[PDB]
Amino acid sequence: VMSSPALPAFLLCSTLLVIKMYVVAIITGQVRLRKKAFANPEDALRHGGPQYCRSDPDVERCLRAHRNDMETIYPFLFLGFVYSFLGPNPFVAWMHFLVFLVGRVAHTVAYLGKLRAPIRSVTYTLAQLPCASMALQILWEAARHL
Amino acid sequence: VMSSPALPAFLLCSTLLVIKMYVVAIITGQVRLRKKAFANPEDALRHGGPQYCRSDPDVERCLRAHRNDMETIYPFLFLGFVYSFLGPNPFVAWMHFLVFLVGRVAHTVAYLGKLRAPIRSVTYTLAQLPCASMALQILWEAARHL
Amino acid sequence: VMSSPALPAFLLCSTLLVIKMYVVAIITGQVRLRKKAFANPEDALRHGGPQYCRSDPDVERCLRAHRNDMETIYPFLFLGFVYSFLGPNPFVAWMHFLVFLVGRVAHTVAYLGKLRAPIRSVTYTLAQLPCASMALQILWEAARHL
Ligand SMILES: Fc1cccc(Cl)c1-c1nc(Br)c(-c2ccc(C#Cc3ccc(C(F)(F)F)cc3)nc2)[nH]1
Ligand SMILES: Fc1cccc(Cl)c1-c1nc(Br)c(-c2ccc(C#Cc3ccc(C(F)(F)F)cc3)nc2)[nH]1
Ligand SMILES: Fc1cccc(Cl)c1-c1nc(Br)c(-c2ccc(C#Cc3ccc(C(F)(F)F)cc3)nc2)[nH]1
Ligand SMILES: CCCCCCCCO[C@@H]1O[C@H](CO)[C@@H](O)[C@H](O)[C@H]1O
Ligand SMILES: CCCCCCCCO[C@@H]1O[C@H](CO)[C@@H](O)[C@H](O)[C@H]1O
Ligand SMILES: CCCCCCCCO[C@@H]1O[C@H](CO)[C@@H](O)[C@H](O)[C@H]1O
Ligand SMILES: CCCCCCCCO[C@@H]1O[C@H](CO)[C@@H](O)[C@H](O)[C@H]1O
Ligand SMILES: CCCCCCCCO[C@@H]1O[C@H](CO)[C@@H](O)[C@H](O)[C@H]1O
Ligand SMILES: CCCCCCCCO[C@@H]1O[C@H](CO)[C@@H](O)[C@H](O)[C@H]1O
Ligand SMILES: N[C@@H](CCC(=O)N[C@@H](CS)C(=O)NCC(=O)O)C(=O)O
Ligand SMILES: N[C@@H](CCC(=O)N[C@@H](CS)C(=O)NCC(=O)O)C(=O)O
Ligand SMILES: N[C@@H](CCC(=O)N[C@@H](CS)C(=O)NCC(=O)O)C(=O)O
Repeated sequence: VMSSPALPAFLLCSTLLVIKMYVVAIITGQVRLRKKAFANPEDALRHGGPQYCRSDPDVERCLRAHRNDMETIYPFLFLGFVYSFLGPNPFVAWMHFLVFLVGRVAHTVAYLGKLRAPIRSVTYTLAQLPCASMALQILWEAARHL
Repeated sequence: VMSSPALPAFLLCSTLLVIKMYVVAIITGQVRLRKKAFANPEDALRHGGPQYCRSDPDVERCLRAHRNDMETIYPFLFLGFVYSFLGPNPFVAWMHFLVFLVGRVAHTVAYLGKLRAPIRSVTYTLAQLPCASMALQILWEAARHL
Repeated sequence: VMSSPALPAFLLCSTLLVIKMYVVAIITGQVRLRKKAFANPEDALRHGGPQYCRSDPDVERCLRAHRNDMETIYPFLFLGFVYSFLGPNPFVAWMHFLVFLVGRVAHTVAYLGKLRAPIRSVTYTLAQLPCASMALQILWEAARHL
């Protein structure tokens, strides 16, 4: 973990976000059980009958939050890892990772909590900023080593 | 690949799981063709007419299996890679990777094979256990190097 | 970035593809706004009323393109990174990465541009070829170091 000064901070933030995604998955299952809304007939028959194989708006919302996480957190896992080895200023790197972590946690809260628009959208944009920044820096480093 | 004793086992299991995901993608395409159920009008017109731009329960099932793979296998690719470099006991590491591999292969079999509930759900939980374990260990390593 | 001769080319192609995914996300948002088709009631109420919480075929198409990217580009991020450290011929490695990059950019153009079938499908197959190749090579390297 000491292979570069920014790496521990990256690994802390990334792993917290992976755990946060696992939390969303758990919540999704709990909502399916509570609302009796299952995607598979075999699940529905286990949990009350075939009429419970149905969509539910809260379940769909959970799925959207989880999908948005996959669209954003997964690229961060790649970009942040690579960026950690490019010798960025440690404090600047810390700020990139912290902005992403705070933005993404806020995003899930805003999504699952049904907060008014554009609160969720703002948190999405906020978290994308450090990702865009890291992507550009990686582009320059890669291009210049060709 | 010899940069840490656990790494070869990790790379074997991870790559098999990526290949397994590719298999799911291939199956999905085959089901679309067999059931004549396409997501795009251009595809439908190529394969029999506009009435074949339609949903199908078997196609939707394939998509759910593939999505669940992305929700679980992708985090494993990150966590298992990092975990491999934290000097875990080689046999303990092997068991983490093997439980994930077996659990995930079983999950796809249970999903696509339409096995009774909660067989699929149990395999999901089983495979998440080593991921949770690795995530916590990474958290501790990262936090302590801050 | 100089830890292996193929790594800079990999990092260039991967980061361009991550940026390309961000472009798809931006396009998706623009289409939602233009077509007034939102997934969340809170979004719809901010942007004209509850009747705009609705599906739209162009939005759904954008989501499919983005999902297919996650199904293919994310595994490439893993496979290409590992493959870069296995000492492949630099030119051969370059060709693997370039075929994937060109295939995937073409895929998004074919998908969002609604090009006739099977143009999109061909680009998908084309880009999967270097991924399959890298996966097999990693399997052999991992297996032989067990
Ligand atoms: F585009 C959409 C498609 C579908 C559904 C919705 Cl709800 C929308 C949507 N409506 C609005 Br109004 C926004 C919006 C509004 C504002 C910002 C920012 C921002 C931002 C500005 C500055 C910073 C900072 F602090 F870094 F400088 C951060 C975020 N993002 C997004 N998005
Ligand atoms: F929650 C849901 C939401 C939607 C649809 C469904 Cl079908 C469900 C659902 N119904 C049941 Br009953 C389960 C369930 C039941 C059991 C276990 C375990 C487990 C487990 C226990 C011990 C181990 C071991 F071996 F490591 F100790 C492994 C797995 N997981 C899940 N899930
Ligand atoms: F299977 C489907 C399911 C759902 C919807 C659709 Cl639209 C389809 C589908 N219909 C056709 Br016809 C194809 C198709 C046709 C051709 C190739 C290739 C290829 C290929 C061959 C050689 C190379 C090369 F250059 F490397 F040698 C590359 C790609 N892929 C796919 N796919
Ligand atoms: C990491 C996971 C974060 C979970 C945050 C969940 C926030 C839920 O918050 C709740 O949401 C409800 C709407 O769903 C509202 O009715 C409640 O007022 C609100 O407290
Ligand atoms: C909303 C889209 C705006 C793009 C986000 C701004 C990203 C800024 O990113 C910056 O780019 C500079 C030039 O490449 C680099 O020198 C900096 O290191 C980098 O932080
Ligand atoms: C890695 C990919 C694993 C593919 C496992 C496919 C298991 C399919 O198995 C089949 O499923 C059918 C229901 O779909 C059942 O009707 C059949 O009895 C069963 O044999
Ligand atoms: C279903 C949710 C239960 C969580 C899964 C159990 C994970 C146990 O994981 C364990 O955690 C310990 C304390 O952090 C560590 O010392 C061990 O190395 C680790 O294996
Ligand atoms: C990286 C992102 C690539 C974006 C490529 C967008 C291609 C859009 O291309 C447009 O598509 C329309 C159908 O949607 C057609 O009607 C137009 O003829 C075509 O120019
Ligand atoms: C459409 C499915 C066809 C599979 C794609 C072909 C992948 C070829 O991949 C090749 O495999 C050889 C044997 O493992 C290796 O020696 C080569 O290094 C590798 O490039
Ligand atoms: N797949 C996204 C692409 C754009 C995006 O990520 N938008 C942000 C800001 S509005 C978001 O929070 N989307 C909600 C979601 O993905 O469900 C979508 O459909 O909205
Ligand atoms: N996205 C998941 C979140 C929870 C989850 O992954 N559940 C496991 C155990 S029930 C599963 O196999 N889900 C089936 C699926 O994702 O389609 C869901 O909708 O179920
Ligand atoms: N999830 C895919 C699995 C197979 C696949 O990726 N097919 C390619 C070639 S036809 C594709 O472009 N799919 C379009 C899509 O994923 O929406 C699907 O439903 O089609």
